[PDB]
Amino acid sequence: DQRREMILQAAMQIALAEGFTAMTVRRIATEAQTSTGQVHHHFSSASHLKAEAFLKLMEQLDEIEQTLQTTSQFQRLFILLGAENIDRLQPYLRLWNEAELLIEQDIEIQKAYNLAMQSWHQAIVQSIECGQKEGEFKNRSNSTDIAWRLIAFVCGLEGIYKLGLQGLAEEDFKRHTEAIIRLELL
Amino acid sequence: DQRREMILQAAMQIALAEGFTAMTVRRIATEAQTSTGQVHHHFSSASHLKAEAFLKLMEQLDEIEQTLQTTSQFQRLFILLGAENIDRLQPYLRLWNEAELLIEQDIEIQKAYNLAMQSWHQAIVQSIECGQKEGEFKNRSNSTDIAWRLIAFVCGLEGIYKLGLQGLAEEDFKRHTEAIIRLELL
Repeated sequence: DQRREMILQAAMQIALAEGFTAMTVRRIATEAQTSTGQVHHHFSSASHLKAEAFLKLMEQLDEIEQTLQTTSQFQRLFILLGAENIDRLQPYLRLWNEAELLIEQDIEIQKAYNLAMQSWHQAIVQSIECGQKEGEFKNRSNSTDIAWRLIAFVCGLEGIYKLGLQGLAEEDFKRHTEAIIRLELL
Repeated sequence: DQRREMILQAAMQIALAEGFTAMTVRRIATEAQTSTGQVHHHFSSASHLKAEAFLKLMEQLDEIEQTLQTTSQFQRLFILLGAENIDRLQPYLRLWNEAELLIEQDIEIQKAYNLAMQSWHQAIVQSIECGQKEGEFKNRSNSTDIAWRLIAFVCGLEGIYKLGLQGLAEEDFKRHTEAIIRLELL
């Protein structure tokens, strides 16, 4: 019960600091000070454990993001869309990018990555609908459409940065994200 | 001279129909009815040949796209951004997506893919600047910024479709692309 949770917490620590490849059952058992037998008893597979820890860390990232103070949903959206660059979150963002590569070769991470994407979309929907209900955002298009378009934009922009194109500055990410938020909602 | 061009044309045929893995020097020599020795004489490496053929096919896609009749840059942008779904272009688009995966393991395709991305960006810039000069598009932001944002959007939207998320319809691609074009330029 709580002992299962402490195994999960050990796995999350390794995930943040060292990534998925380091999260062997042997490693996690040593870090949790338990037996590999009890790790296997509590988790259906090593990949199940990796996916469970990943989802837990993403909810933790959600919690952390919710402690930064905001007075507008405009500010909230910048944080949710990753345009704020909080050094506290960089290991969580490194893990997210790591998980993105594993969805093609790990069935449990594939499902967990999509669950986190759906949660991200819902957090952005809630922010848009709160901003609209509070009179700050306009009602041009429906909130589900805008949320997917915002996610598509920031994911696509990061993808273009990964290419190493000439004459394209990663530093412009915030400026571009602000422009799209403004066009869609202000 | 022309014989080098005929080898290139044979490589392009295989590329369109069967992809990069089929483009061995042996295969291309057979299809061009030449010797492997003359293929190696004209091209520094098999990967050089693959990249050269890929770039040639992308210019061919540009040419094909320019034969569809338009009366507005709004229409032109939909074609350039892939929102029109022309069945003639589906093998070219399959090759583009194929090349995207090879940039991490083939040095020549890596460079050629970025060259094609820069050409795509310039084609979109030219379309925006023509539409602005013709009075059809507004001048909210500069054309280089808008072009990168448009490319980021459509690449990001296709990336999200690849995930197989629930409650997200690939059929909405045109509708979303139109909305972003309208917000940025109309």
